[PDB]
Amino acid sequence: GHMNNLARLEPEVLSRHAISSEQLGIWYIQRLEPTCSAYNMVVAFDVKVNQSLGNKPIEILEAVMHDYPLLRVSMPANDQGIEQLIWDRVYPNIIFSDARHIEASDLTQLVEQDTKQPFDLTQPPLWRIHCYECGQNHYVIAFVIHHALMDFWSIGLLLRDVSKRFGLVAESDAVNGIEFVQYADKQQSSVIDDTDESLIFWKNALKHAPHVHSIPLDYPRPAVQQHKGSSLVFRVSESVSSGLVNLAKDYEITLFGLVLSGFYVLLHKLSNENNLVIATPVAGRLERSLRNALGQFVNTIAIHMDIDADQTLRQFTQQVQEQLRQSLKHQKIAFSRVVEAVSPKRDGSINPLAQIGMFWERLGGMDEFKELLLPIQTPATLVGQDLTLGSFPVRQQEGQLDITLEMGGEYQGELVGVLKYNTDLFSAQSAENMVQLLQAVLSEMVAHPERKIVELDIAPDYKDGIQFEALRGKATDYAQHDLFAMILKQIDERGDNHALTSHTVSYRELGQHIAGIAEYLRAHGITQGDRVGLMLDRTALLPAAILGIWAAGAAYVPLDPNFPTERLQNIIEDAEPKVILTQTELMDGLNVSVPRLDINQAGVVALEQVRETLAFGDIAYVMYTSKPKGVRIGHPSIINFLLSMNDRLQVTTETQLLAITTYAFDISILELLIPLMYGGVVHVCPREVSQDGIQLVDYLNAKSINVLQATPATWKMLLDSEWSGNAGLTALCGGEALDTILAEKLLGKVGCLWNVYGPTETTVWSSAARITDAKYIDLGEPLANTQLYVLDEQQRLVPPGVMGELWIGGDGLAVDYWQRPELTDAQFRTLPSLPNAGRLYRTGDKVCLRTDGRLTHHGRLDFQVKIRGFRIELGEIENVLKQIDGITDAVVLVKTTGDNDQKLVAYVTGQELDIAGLKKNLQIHLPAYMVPSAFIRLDEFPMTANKKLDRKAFPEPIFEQSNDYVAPRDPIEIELCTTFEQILSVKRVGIHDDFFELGGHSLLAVKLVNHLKKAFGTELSVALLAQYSTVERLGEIIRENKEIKPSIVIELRRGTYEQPLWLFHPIGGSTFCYMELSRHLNPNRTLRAIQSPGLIEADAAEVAIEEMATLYIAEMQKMQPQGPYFLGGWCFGGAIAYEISRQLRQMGQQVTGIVMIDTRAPIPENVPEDADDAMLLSWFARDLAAPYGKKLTIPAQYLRELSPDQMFDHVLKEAKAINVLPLDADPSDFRLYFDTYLANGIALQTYFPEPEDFPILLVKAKDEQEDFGESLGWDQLVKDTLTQVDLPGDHSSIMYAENVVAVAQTIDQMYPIP
Ligand SMILES: CCCCCCCCCCCCCC(=O)OC[C@H](COP(=O)(O)OCC[N+](C)(C)C)OC(=O)CCCCCCCCCCCCC
Ligand SMILES: [K+]
Repeated sequence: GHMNNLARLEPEVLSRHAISSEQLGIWYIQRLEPTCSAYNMVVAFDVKVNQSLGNKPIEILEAVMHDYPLLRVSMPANDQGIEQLIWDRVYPNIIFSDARHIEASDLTQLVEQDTKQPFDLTQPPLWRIHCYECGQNHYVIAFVIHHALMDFWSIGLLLRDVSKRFGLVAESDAVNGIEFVQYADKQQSSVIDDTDESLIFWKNALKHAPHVHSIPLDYPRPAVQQHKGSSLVFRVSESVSSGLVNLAKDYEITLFGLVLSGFYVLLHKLSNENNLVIATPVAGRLERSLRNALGQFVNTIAIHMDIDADQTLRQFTQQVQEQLRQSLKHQKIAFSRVVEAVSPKRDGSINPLAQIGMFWERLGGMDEFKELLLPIQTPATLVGQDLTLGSFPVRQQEGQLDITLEMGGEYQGELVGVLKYNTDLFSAQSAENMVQLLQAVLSEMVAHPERKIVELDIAPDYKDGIQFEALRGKATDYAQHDLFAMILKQIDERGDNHALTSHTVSYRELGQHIAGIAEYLRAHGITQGDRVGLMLDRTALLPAAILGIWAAGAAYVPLDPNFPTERLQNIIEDAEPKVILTQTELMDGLNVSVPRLDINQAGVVALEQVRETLAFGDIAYVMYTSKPKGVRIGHPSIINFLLSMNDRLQVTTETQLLAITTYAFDISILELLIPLMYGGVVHVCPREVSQDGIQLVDYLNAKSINVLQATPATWKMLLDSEWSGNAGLTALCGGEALDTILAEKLLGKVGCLWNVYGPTETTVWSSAARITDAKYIDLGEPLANTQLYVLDEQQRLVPPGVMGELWIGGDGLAVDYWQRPELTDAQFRTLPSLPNAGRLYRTGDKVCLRTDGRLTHHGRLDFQVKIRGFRIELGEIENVLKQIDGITDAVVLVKTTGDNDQKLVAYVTGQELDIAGLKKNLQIHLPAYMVPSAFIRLDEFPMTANKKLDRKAFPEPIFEQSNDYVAPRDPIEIELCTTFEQILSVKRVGIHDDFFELGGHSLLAVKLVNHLKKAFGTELSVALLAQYSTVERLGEIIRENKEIKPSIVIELRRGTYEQPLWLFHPIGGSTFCYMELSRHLNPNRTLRAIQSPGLIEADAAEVAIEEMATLYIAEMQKMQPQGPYFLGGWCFGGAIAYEISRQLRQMGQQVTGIVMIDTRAPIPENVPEDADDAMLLSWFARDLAAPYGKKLTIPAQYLRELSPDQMFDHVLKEAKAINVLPLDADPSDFRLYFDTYLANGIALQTYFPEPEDFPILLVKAKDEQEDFGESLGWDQLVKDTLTQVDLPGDHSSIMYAENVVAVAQTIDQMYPIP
């Protein structure tokens, strides 16, 4: 409309060509994900014009389109592959918008969103021009060209030429816009045999490559790649930029080589992996003939480096330059051909073989355009008589890979780069971080050339000896406070108010018990520093026992009496306690050589009589943890902890806390004490109540609780017990990781949620996160006088975004491990690399220092998250499983198998589950590499005594080592199997064989899908095949569409001989029985088989053989109009063939011969006995299973006891139970098959042809028990022209693999073909 002067008159195709291998990969990706814009190349300009421009843009447009045939190309697909068509003319797609009213920021965004509109590569043109008016005579013009059509080198050729036509540059080399076709067509003649030296090179270079890199992501990887990306432009300082150039000269290497080396070093530091792959596009125009040619010539190569951290940067840089040099020798091999040869596991979440890229592009002979083509704004212009070009930067080609580094440009001394990153994996903050780290590697390279890759520290120099200021907790005097005095004050003040709920104990009464228990212990030998075993039931005496023991100056050792006796004995022996303080009932419980004291015998004593006596000792307790380790905790740590916790909890008089945690778990310390410090109430929860969800829901609703701390296990128990929630309740969750699912459930049930963390060695908790949103979970903020550090294996502070060991410093630290000084000395140290951080504790926990400043937990360095060369985030798998309806919990582990091989196992619990159903679900929701190899149902996940998941105690999995051959079960699976077989050249394909594992690859998938579209009458995508890639899975998808219309002809083999062999269905109406036969027939003979229409449309089965034959003959004459004909059938198929022959004579066609395999002649003697409906079903059930070598025996007598509907359900259910029908077959499906069966029966029952001679081969199953005569009765129909051959097998088994080979041979020897 801004462009009336064109008119659309309708185009014709000039010529048809092949696409190149360099085009195939891009093309494929665009079909695979049609909303993809990642390959939309965009060059854009500010354009200011003078009036003398006139009509030149349209005139020049028309001239260019005419001169360069490439610009008139489309790339449609057929079943023989992918083509390029040159159209005689294309209507240009030129969009023109008013942008006078739009702010600059917004205008950029507009143009970015406009140019990302996707192309359909099958419909021309494959390029667009987007125009925007910005003011009078002032425009922005953006040219968009899909990379499947041409590369950037081509852009420059085109840019320079069109600029000359416009009067902007003085001269331009001639451009060839027709050579791309010759190139592609010649390439189609070439072979590239599996024996090619270049192909072998790549096959070896990438054999040990990991499936995926192990760079920590900010988000979980989506199951199917969406090609969303973003871009971060950076600049290298002029200092370093110069250094790099000089450092390049100080080696053999190129500048490209140097920066690539820097990039590997970077990814090595970020992932701590030695095996890294980086993709690098090459220009691809080695022949001088191709320098001026438009087209897509760029080829990806994958460089897999094995990093040796011991190498110096000099040495390693040289190592890369050399592997680069060798690799460029073999660059002729297309990336798609390399992926075909290496044959990695196809996975829709990642680009195959490489997910990291580096492009280094500098065009030559484009000096005038240098600054215009940079990714930054520049005031430089190109001024012509009629117009003026200026910069206009546009984000473009985003989301090709996980990460792409783009370099090559320079401005005012500084190298200019663009880091492109996938925004479903990385945050903007992480991109910024990667750039800052690259900056660092490059700097450290020029400054210290000889430094070893391990010795190299990329980390920022941290200012006040910490990674983030958040990681240092508030400095306070809390550790110098007096816990006892605080509690005494509350006793003196709170008086007769409640303190403990078992009957209720007042604060005054509590003080009396403290005193009486302290005096009991003193009076019986307990002195300051002694260790006192504590073996109690959860009563109100429990808090009092703790404080009593403390007041006598002793430390307690928790001996929870519900724990197993062997465990308690091991503690007794290591701790060597002075006495065991227990209760009456338990005095004889353990046979131990240690004095016992009954706490009930302790008097009650007025506090005023023994307060002069009472004072805490140095050590508060020895808490045992998994050989037994006793962690000795001092009272300064405890009070530091408690006070720190109070800042967050603000405990008051109205506080009512439900204590549920065993006192043999240190976290119980918080539950049993902190309300007593402030005048509130401790509800000591009986153990039987806290292990029963319904009983705990009732205790909660009753006692008006407002603080509850518990491990996830307990919280899960509560939510799974229909708990109503409390909006005034403050919840604490600790001991194990908090998953997002539990978090959201909790957030809607409680008023405040803390995720809280810390090893026993740094006193209960050490960090704490106020969780407000389930999407944002971390270890949170450090407590008072606590410092968190994330270290590597050399104990240096890691860079942000990197994983390491969490070390903890400050006032929380334990005194030691009880009488284990060497262990104590190794786990509690000061470090030279942190000389001001004091004593620190080594947690053995794996933690990530986020770019955010947050810490996330991945914990326990000792566990192998490492699989086939990469690492897994097990919890992401666990989250997807928990989101299934039915599933209640899930745990995923890595286990070892056979050789040095690792596999994933998923354990699940729930009220109602389907295991195969799980596999299917995760496959569509997870990246392929995160889908478990085994699924095990459990009733109850094994717990520890602390109430944590006991991962060591899950039963070991027994992995399937192979997948069972299963034959296709209905017409849909028969058609897919034959199609898989035929297209892959695999003899026999089972419904669980994977297309790509069987040797299939991306081009084949395009061919396959285009065939399936024709065969079924519907639209399928390569996306559907990628994700449903077994016959079973794809068959379920196709089966869902009730509007599919299969042909009744299935082509089992396309041969090279003129005459096909036609095969006709037996009684059941299906072609299944000819598949195995077809595998052994001479492959040069076309074979076609005909199923009954009855199998696809209701009531469509013919009931008269005469009518059946006419119908089929018409179907035959569409593919083979004239004879001679060649016909055959197994069983009843033979009889159809006979009648078809009889009719072909009548119309003058000749019959070459008939193949009849154990066909009972159509004569009265051979008609089956009369059957009632039950018997017919019983027969049908049997004849359903026999083609698969299975007996299915449903006695007629059993069926007669049921209603007719029950009958059909019973047979359907049974047939499924032995896998001769699909599980998703419904009763109506079953009616089609039974009705077809009945129809053929009636047809048989009414067919009695007069004798007629045809040339016949009758193959008789010689082991068939049932007597039908020497010739199955054919001696009464055929006189002179019948040849008989007796072969092993019975009426069914003659067609099974073992016996059917001899049948094929007989057919081939009787009816030879040249
Ligand atoms: C993919 C390869 C294709 C190569 C084709 C060559 C480029 C041809 C430019 C096509 C743009 C034509 C669209 C167009 O008509 O734009 C309209 C504007 C304003 O026109 P309008 O306001 O309609 O003027 C009417 C004047 N009247 C009534 C008195 C006749 O007029 C303009 O804004 C014209 C701006 C021209 C910018 C030329 C820039 C040259 C470098 C291009 C290099 C790109 C190759 C990669
Ligand atoms: K620019």
